[PDB]
Amino acid sequence: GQELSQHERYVEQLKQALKTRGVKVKYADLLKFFDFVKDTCPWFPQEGTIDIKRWRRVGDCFQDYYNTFGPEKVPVTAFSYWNLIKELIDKKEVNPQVMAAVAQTEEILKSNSQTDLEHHHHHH
Repeated sequence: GQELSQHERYVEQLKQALKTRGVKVKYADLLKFFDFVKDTCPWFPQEGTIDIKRWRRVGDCFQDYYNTFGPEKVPVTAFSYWNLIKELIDKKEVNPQVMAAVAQTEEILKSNSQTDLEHHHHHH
């Protein structure tokens, strides 16, 4: 939704918080970096949050196909992204996306309809 503003910040921020690691931020970077994730939007196409598990999926999927092209350049800077993002989530001040993201884990017995044990139960 309107939260889209988050991306605008993430792009400028993440890139900034990156330069600190010794990285560079060029316009050509937005075209590729933006088009890269946008491809499969691994950041959760629903909430658009950060995901470590999914991140690996896109990482191996891109690295695998990219490798087939026997690339010599193989930019290592990508290593910094994983390291930064890895700890980036640790932040609790993450946009509300936290509540919409938590969707990752849900009570298997939230309702009676659930096959598992009902939400309400009694025991001696």
